[PDB]
Amino acid sequence: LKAWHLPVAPFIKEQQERLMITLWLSGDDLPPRVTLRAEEDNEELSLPMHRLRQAPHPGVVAWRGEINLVNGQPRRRYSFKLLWADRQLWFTPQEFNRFPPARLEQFAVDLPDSGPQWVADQVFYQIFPDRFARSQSRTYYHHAAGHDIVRKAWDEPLTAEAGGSTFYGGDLDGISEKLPYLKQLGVTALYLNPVFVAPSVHKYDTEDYRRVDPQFGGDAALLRLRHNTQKEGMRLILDGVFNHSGDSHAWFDRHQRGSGGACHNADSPWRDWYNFHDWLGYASLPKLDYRSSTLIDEIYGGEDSVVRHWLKAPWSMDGWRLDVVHMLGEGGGARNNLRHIAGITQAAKLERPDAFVFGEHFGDARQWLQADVEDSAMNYRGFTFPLWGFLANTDISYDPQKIDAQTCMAWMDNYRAGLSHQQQLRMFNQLDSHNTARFKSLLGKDVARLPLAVVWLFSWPGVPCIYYGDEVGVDGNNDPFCRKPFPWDPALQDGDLLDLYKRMSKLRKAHQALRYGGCQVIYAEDNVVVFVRVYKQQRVLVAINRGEACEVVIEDSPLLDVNGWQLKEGAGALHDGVLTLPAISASVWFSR
Amino acid sequence: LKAWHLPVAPFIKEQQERLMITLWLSGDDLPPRVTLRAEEDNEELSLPMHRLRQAPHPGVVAWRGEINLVNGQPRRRYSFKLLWADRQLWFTPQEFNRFPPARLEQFAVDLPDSGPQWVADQVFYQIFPDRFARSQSRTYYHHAAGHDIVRKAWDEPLTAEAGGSTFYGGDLDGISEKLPYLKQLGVTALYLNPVFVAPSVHKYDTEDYRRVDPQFGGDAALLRLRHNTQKEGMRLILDGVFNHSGDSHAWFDRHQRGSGGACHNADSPWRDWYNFHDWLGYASLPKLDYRSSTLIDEIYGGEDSVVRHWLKAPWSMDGWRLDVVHMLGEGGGARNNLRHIAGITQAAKLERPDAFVFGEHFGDARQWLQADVEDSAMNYRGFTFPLWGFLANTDISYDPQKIDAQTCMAWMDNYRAGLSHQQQLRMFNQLDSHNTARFKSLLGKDVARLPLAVVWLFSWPGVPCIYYGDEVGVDGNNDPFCRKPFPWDPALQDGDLLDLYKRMSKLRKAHQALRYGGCQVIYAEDNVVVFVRVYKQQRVLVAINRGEACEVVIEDSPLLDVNGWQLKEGAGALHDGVLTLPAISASVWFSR
Repeated sequence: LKAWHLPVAPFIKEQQERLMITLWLSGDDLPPRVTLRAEEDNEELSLPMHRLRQAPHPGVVAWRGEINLVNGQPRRRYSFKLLWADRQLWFTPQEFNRFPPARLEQFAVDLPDSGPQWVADQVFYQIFPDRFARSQSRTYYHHAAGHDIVRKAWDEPLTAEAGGSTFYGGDLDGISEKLPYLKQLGVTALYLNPVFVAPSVHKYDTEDYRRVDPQFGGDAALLRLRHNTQKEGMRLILDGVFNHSGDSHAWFDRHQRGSGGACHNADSPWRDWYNFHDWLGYASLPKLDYRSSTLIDEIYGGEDSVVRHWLKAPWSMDGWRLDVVHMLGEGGGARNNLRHIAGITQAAKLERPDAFVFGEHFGDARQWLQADVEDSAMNYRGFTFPLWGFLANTDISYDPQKIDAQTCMAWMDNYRAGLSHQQQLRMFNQLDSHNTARFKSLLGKDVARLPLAVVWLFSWPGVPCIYYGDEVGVDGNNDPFCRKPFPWDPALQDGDLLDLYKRMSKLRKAHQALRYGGCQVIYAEDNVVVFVRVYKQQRVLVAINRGEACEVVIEDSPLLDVNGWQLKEGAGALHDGVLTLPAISASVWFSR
Repeated sequence: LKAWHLPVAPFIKEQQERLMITLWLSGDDLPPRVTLRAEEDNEELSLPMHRLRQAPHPGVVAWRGEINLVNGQPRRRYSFKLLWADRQLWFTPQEFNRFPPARLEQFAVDLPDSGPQWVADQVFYQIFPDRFARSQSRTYYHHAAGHDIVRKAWDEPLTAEAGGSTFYGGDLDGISEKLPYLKQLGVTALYLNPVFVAPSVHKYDTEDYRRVDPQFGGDAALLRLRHNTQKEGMRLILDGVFNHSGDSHAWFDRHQRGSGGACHNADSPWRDWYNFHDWLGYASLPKLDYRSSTLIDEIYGGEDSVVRHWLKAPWSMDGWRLDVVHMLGEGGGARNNLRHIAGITQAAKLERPDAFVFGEHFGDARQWLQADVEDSAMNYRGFTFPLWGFLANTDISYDPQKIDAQTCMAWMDNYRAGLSHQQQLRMFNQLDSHNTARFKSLLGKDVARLPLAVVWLFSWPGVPCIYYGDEVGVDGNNDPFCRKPFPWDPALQDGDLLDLYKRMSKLRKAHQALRYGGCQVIYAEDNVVVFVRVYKQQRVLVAINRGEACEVVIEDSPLLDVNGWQLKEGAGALHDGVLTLPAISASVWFSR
């Protein structure tokens, strides 16, 4: 028995106020009945399906039913109940199921889709401002550190000493001046590490949420960057650090810069915004207690709360990346975390309907996402760590990892199963960031697998994000060594890798299936993954081989039943259902 | 490689402000390291484990770590990360996992447990009042029906005609007078179908939430029932119907009994409590719109809201069973359903800390339960439907079902995995109710399997509930035929089945493991399920065989490493790791 369904055309079709669902079957003992199990206001429905007279592909039977769109919540969950005289069988995002699937792991499609529909069209670039680029025009005491800040020149090797107080001096006009490079790279969107006033070099120790830090060029340099990105048709996302403030913030004020700080005044106007508690034992980052209704008003509840402030004119940012999104809450811990993250997102959409709000989740984010308290997550669990395992033999803890393609794809498809198709397309996929080792370093001896990850990064459902300098081969161990200054000297740049990034953003820009398509894994065994993106009549086929050269047979699939295959990247070759794959390669084909 | 862990003594032990966790391993290639992966405020922790010098059982290595209880939310989630030089492996509630388990399918234990700790000690009995018993002392027009109500005598066969308007005349004093029978049966707790003023016989079409219906004996008969249950040390749960009112309710008033009803007055004081919408097309049950802040105040927000009213003196009920818990919400559908169900539960605990609030869930309730918006669910997905499938070859839709023991237990263990141990113990398990066919009828030709379900009902983690008359062999198809009058004539009673129920409540009352224990499935193949309940040093072993007689080998398990086994029910025999099981039997052993 075989089945196929993806939550996208040609399997679904919205028509007037109905959602038509089509299922494909093939095999020797087909169910005489099939029920469309679909949810309407959490109530499970048994919707009849009827056989289509016309076979869509050789040897394949189509069944068709409809969901009524006039009622029910926007998220349409559904799966397929196959019925014989004596037994049943479920068809799900995770293949066949002998017992009923989890309600929250069915196919799902958001109609109407109220999410940020622009995210799927983007290519994101993450910038640690101090380390990217100095503008052409181009010291104090760090109280949380034990010393004055250190200023190095752009060519000085990074060291472990005073990592959080060493400034190489990149700024926001330097990003503006580098916009032509980013457009050449294919970037359409920037995510910036924190830029607000804060004594550290990374600036997650926020002192003033209302003012850009002078060291990066100040308010005027951020306004300019907003003007220039808008002019280049580029999106801008700022780092939203709301779980905790900095201890030099006027609200807390460990160092007595004022007289009303909460750290040294039981009568402080902000005494209740704190607990007398931080972010895992770090005295420079006192945690904010969202039990206080005035704190809620200051961060998101109020009209000029911080979340909304940087979203309305003149700042008009396109959204927020939420630092430590999972621990934010009341009473010193995560109590009522979900409610508050929803509040933040809700306030953002109030100020800007298409605001993109996504959270940093190193863990399993499905509960946040499955309750719509945010649009997306930095997809470490659904994308990054599977690749660290399959390609790099390691994980978040730098514990060894021995997973084959079956496990890797079970892992990846299991995670997506909890997500609607619209959610899957705007998941924030990346290979590393300011918080991790450079993926290139993590490969160790298998660094030649790095182009494979780059191709995968652009073809797996979700929006891709480059950590600055990945494109030119920057490496380094974890924080502080993953924040090397960007090498603008092309002699210190991997030009081939740079061109791979450039072409992948071109493929993605060229082909709707890489931006809007469903995704069906087609072969996953040992060293070889093969999946296809699928959208209307177009198909994009992707074949990844992490090991020695090999040949792999590809059974006839009605998904792969096209005119022909145009090779667009990589050295693989497909002929008569035979994939010839060179060692350590990735290939992409379009359908003709 | 083998592993064992249950979220209960002897594997866990609370000590000062630490939660000690012990893992058992056995095999040829044991990991030299094991990490306790445990969550603290959603942040994943890697807690070292250390090998215990003393082997707990032959051939078995124990690892021990600790969770710090002083911080973090009350629900302590955790799993086990096994580490070799080159690879890792996860040990979970669902066995080994090659990729990381879902955060919400780890082991979990609520410390402190703020739930209703009495629920686990209970045996529940569900009564459809009109059909249970008439008190010794012992017609109008039904506007939603098309006719006057019909009154039949206790011996008249039930018919499909006017099912919702036919009254056999049972009342609440009749329950009071039958308390000795229920105590003899082993019942400690009653769940009553709706009793408030309503024209129908089932009374889910509520007309007045503040008054008991005269037909059942009125307010005074419910007060008496509250007095008598309290006197007998029995708990009382009323049916909470808050998704919708009745169309004869003063708020709606389809039949113009007043002048300010919302049905025929745009200016009605309750116009916004409705939508101009019901419960799936039924005109007698107009759905309540929880967008209205005054409605929220009337049902649960206010001090004398309905939810709280029947919980404070003189009514002092022990909680609420929530009818249609999954569809309640705003704007005519389920919008913001989770928030409102939490509000209901929250208001209940405000009035009574140990209030039991659980919802009728015919579907997958894990999202409600995993966010603590209710204490428990009528466990159709985790208990009832697995047994309808494995034992009765059918399901909610009366579609055929061909599942073996492997699938049945995968199904049951998968569902529990999403639930903490405390949640699992108070899940509301039953075999049928007013909304379903009688389980006895559902067995068709395999009715001899019925004692198997009864034993299972009392030994699977969760609180068991008898639908009135199941104990004496009542059968019948679905509504209206599942509401036969109870046969008090012992000549029309299955006395053997009655005695099976009586002994099972005795076993459960006798043995802590049947009320507080973990549960490990030990063998599950074809016709045979074998699981053990586990608590401190005691073990209760349960062996179910739905088919012909057979023998089954039971590998040595350190869980089954006890002095000896005392057979307490059934005709099975265990000797030298050999289970001899008679056809269509269930057996229970205690450890000596």
